[PDB]
Amino acid sequence: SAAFASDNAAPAHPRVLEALHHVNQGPAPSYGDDPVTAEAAEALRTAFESPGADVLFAFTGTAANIIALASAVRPWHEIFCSDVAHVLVDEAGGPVRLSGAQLTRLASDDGLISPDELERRVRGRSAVHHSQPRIVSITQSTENGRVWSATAVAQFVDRAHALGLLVHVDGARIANAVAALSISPLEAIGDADIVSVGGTKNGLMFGDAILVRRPAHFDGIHFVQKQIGHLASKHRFVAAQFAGLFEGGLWLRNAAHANAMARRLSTGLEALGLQLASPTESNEVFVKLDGEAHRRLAERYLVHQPDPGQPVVRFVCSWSTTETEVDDALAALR
Amino acid sequence: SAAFASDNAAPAHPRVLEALHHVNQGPAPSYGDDPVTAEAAEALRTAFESPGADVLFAFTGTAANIIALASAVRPWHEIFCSDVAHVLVDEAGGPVRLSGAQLTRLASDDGLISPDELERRVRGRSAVHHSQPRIVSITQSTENGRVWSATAVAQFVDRAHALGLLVHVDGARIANAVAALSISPLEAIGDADIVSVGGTKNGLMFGDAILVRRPAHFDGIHFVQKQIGHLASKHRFVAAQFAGLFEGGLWLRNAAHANAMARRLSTGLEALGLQLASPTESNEVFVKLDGEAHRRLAERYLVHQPDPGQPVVRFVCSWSTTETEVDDALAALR
Amino acid sequence: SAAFASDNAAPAHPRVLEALHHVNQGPAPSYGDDPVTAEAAEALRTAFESPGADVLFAFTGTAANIIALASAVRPWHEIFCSDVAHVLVDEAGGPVRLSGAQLTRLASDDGLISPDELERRVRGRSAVHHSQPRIVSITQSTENGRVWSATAVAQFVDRAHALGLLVHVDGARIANAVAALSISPLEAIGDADIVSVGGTKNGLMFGDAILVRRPAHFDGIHFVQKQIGHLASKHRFVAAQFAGLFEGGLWLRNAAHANAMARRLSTGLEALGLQLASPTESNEVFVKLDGEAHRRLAERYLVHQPDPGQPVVRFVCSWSTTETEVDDALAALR
Amino acid sequence: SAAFASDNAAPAHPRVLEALHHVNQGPAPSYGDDPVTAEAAEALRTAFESPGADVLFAFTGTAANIIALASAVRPWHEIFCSDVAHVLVDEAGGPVRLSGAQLTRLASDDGLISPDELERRVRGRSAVHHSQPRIVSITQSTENGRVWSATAVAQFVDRAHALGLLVHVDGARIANAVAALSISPLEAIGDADIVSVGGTKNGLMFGDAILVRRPAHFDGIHFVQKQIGHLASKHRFVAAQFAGLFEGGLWLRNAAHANAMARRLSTGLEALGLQLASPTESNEVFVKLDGEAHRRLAERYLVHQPDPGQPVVRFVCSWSTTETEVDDALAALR
Repeated sequence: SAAFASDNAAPAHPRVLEALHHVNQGPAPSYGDDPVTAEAAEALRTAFESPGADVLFAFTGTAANIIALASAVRPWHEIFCSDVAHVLVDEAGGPVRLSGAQLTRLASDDGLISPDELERRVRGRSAVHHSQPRIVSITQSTENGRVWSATAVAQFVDRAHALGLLVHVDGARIANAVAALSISPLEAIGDADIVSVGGTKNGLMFGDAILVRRPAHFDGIHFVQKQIGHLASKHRFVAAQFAGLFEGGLWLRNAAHANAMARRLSTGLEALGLQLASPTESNEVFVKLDGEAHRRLAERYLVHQPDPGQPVVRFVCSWSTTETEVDDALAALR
Repeated sequence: SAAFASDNAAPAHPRVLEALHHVNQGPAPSYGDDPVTAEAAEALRTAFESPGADVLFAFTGTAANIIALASAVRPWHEIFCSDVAHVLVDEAGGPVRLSGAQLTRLASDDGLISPDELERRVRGRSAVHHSQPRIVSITQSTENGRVWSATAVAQFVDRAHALGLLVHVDGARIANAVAALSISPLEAIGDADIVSVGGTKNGLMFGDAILVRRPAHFDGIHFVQKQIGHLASKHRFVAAQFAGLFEGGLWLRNAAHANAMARRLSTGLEALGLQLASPTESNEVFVKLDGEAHRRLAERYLVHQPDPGQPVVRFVCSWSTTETEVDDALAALR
Repeated sequence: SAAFASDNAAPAHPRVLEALHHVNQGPAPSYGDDPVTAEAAEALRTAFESPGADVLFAFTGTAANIIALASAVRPWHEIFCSDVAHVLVDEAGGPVRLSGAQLTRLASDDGLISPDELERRVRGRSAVHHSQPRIVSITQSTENGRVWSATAVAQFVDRAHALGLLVHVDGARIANAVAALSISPLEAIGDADIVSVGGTKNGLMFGDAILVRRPAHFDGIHFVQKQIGHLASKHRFVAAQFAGLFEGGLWLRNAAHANAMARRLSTGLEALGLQLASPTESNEVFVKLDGEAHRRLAERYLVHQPDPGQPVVRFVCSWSTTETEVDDALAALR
Repeated sequence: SAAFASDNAAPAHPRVLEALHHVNQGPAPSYGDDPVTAEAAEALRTAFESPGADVLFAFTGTAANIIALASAVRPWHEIFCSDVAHVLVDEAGGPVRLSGAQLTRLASDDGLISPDELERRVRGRSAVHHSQPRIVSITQSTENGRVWSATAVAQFVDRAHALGLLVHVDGARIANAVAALSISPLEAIGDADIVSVGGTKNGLMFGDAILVRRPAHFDGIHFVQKQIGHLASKHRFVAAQFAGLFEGGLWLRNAAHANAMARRLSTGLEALGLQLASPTESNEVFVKLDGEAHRRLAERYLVHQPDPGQPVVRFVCSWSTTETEVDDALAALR
């Protein structure tokens, strides 16, 4: 079963399909010049309290990240990210291929990067022989299931800005961080210049948006989107998914349920005597499992081992995860 | 009204939305490792009588073309296309950016390229100082609304193959060519090596497939797809659309209706005394209209002028175009 | 014999070797941070009466062209050139690979492009779906041995600027144009924004400079130079070559001699009854030769056939070409 | 004074100028189709006891590295290097920009990488979502002035080969490693697949070669060289430099002298009570200096500080360094 393989193993929320049906009549001008796209863009700007932002819509989170970062840099610039960042490990090098720029990893505590580590790797890089530090990407919630605190994300973004850098937030799971912290979306991303806003993992069929809070720094981003095939002609159907998910606060209720199920699973794993590899602050559970328990669990449940050198497996819960599924996975581990 | 702006102005066929609902239950392994993807791939292999083909699915036709062409070449190779090709004029240079290779236009008659024109531009290019001819892209039906005959597409592909070149077919509107010619899909592509198979324009919500008839020549195509963000995690939803549209020949009924409405419009405007710029062989009608007549028509219908140096406007008919819409367009053109 | 293969088949001028010896003592700060580089940069600025220009030095004419054009554009821009341009046909697509941008050929008369042809191919290209016209490259003297007149080059540059475009001049053979026209270097380039200044073909050992007349439009050009390996550590030796060749106008005397030998050859060929393919306005002679005569000439002289479909061969004369070599070639053609 | 800024601050050896003069007569076929290029290539193959190798010549060491690595990979592959590698820190990201591939740093001891560290970072990287490990670059002697022992380089290359990876050696200072170890050049590179062979730093004017020991793995390398402007038309002059430097062991005498001066300087610094940051095994001396002493030395000697966060400065000795220069630097530090 793929019930815990990823939150992208989940189906789509019925309200998303309903939104697709609602816009499925009559002709519509293509490529985003339609009222549904305008409505969805305004919904995202309002949610993040960023009335001056531009909003683009891509089909995957990989695409959202590549478009944001490649529009931020020239090839002789330098991009920074954590040592567990999706852009670094799970996009087959897409960001580097499109940007032409080096992607420099930073030591992190489960994705949480110290401002001092960034400062150390940016210092003294002004010669023509050096890639030029330009933008740092962080992830919220992180790829190891942690959440940046309101204070920590504000301090990191402010410190990066003081160094003359831009900040990108990979919010493929931003809804899970917002629900976990009970703060505003804007507080959860901390004055970032650009944000990949995840939809796919939170109940869409597909779709990951780009909130460009400071458009002056990303000139040409719409051309970059076009050049990699992510400007949809039938754009009403990507936009309608976001409208349906954000209608009435549904997106944060979806993420809160995913988080609650992850908490149930994590508590159950600890009750079995197992050790968490990372604290369950979001909708992802990382647990230490020996080889045979892993292979026995794998006969019933598909789970990811993010690091081949560490006996740690990952469970991910979604908007559609049930208490019965959690308890059945735990029974499988016993 | 956008009723004739493009076939991508049309909504999605009801069977497509039904297919989305049918696969929207339970968790599913992601990134194409699911039975619906396997079913859709087999539907495409069967339609094109290509049992040895691999099948990939991208979100747009631009993406399909970029993935096919960039996977065929190294940066020092040379790609050829017609002087009206979508890859040349309407993808913001995406194919060139991703492949790293020069894209060389060939003189054509409404997209129909002579084999001799290709051969002339391929001759004598073997020195280290020259981009190395590798693949030619043709479009079926063409961007100017013409269809390559079965004989013509076979001679062109045969000439390219005799010269050692690969052939890509941009079949964004392959269903319209097949319906117009009443030949098999394989006959309509003439032994080509790779084909972008259009879905969006023929009634899907999103989705354009890549039929790789000779996989040995496109090593790494799956990495190219991943690197530009076109490997969907919830792949069951792109696949379900293709399975539904190809079930029982629906795709060709959609295209036949679009072609028939184009016939009604084309013959009707000729009856008005207006003149065609190109023969209506598919679902696109190109009509000579001066600037003032165009501005008067633009008050009721959005239509594109593909060439700013030519007083020619384009109407496109779709699976959902009605006789009432065609006749109202004729009343506006009168 | 390679006497007429190219002007880059010639040796290096004695003054160039003397200049290399002159700077070959003691340690010197690297990467251009030395007085010889400053002296050479000033010599080039003075020759082209461009006191506000920046000057870079690269190792080949291909490199000079790539650095200039790639620094001018983003990947979604569009570069224009003539249908015989070196950047198009003889750099294995280097400019396209490094810039990421489409290179669009323009019909020309032996490299001389009409302003109207540029204007036609730039019109109406403002949509997100289109590569964005940015810079046109012309060649002076052209790859077919013609010279842009002072009036023609000024008018072409003025039209390109009125269209919002930049202009690059590939002056791999700028010295020959200047000597042929008896005008100033600045008049021969017509207020262009960036110029590749040829040294190699006019008697250097290696070296081709970039005169950046409007640096604001080429931000990052020094990083582009560094990134492709064309920032010499021992920069005193590239600079010394240029200083020696330009001292006292030697560069123009070298080119005038090359042009005079080309005229001797061209008129002698016409006296033999042969027909020129292009008028000999510079140091290159293009002559029609049947297959029979060509395969003979090839046993005694290496000559280039630029177009495989046309019975045309090219002779190139250099600063070191002698009247005896010219007359012996003419005697071989009897 | 630039006496210790770098070995590329040194002038050119007299034998190099003699070689340039010797080949400077008559016309010569261009782009490497001359006997001097053949002679130089044979000299390099003989020095490295690699009769099956192909040999290319570029103008800089940055270019040599970029051409070797970019020809080894497709964009979805992964390149590895040490955390102090020139390709990583001092080429403005050129290798990444050309290859399109991620460049992954490995923890090292002054550039000496443990085989286990490579193996750890290569493990489990087979999914479509991952950059695909392909080639590791090591440097000999290293950027921190250390030499790989014969045993260590052989074990590292064998370990890499068993993992299915290629090995590139940046031998910008290979002559210094060979002289320090008193082993053969081939033993000093340990069966590597491709080697950048430094000439510039060992007394040439310009020029750094590529020894392609296994050409089957670098298909298209000559096109890559052409595309970044590093195929010299007047190729006889780069080839003549290499032939002159390698005749009769001159290159190793130059390197042995540079190493001897580095030893004099290093022993002198230790005698002053100063502390080395790295052991002086080659021609580079890395010494800890507090701010006061560094500021006084910088008024008198130009020296590099490789890490802005460490109070460590670098002296480099060359073929032309004299005992007087070393002793005066030591006296200045007093």
